[PDB]
Amino acid sequence: GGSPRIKTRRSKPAPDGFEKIKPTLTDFEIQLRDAQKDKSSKLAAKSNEQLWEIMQLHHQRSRYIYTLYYKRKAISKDLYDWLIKEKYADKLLIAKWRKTGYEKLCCLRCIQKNETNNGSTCICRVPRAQLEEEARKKGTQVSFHQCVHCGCRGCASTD
Ligand SMILES: [Zn+2]
Ligand SMILES: [Zn+2]
Ligand SMILES: [Zn+2]
Repeated sequence: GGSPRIKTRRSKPAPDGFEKIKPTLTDFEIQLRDAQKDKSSKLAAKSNEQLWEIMQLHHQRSRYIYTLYYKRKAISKDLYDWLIKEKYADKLLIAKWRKTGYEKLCCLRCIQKNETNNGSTCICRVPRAQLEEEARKKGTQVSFHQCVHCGCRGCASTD
């Protein structure tokens, strides 16, 4: 080779407990590397689907840490918190699922709306009955299925 190849950012060290889940997290880099490599090499057909597999991998990460910290109980809040702060799982996403009314949720920035200045939500969060009303209100038609943000087929819990 000739030059080294390592560039990561860390703040606090992880407790020995991290060794129990050290190789499983490394496997995600090989899967993310396939979609991450397509963005720089070979990028003509099938592109949005490649990124959906990357943001979708985040769900398996929270389920892996959630399955061992909330069910297996084989880890301590310090390691579980060190992972949430060093890019491992997502507390805001696991919190939205624990809340009430979040049965059809796919991501964190793909199902949120505001009522103060502007609205930043995704169409997949809105069911078809709500989307159909918009067409009748503007004298037009409508027909959504999946959103471009991730690989979701329209998720709506209200309807
Ligand atoms: Zn989504
Ligand atoms: Zn969406
Ligand atoms: Zn969705």
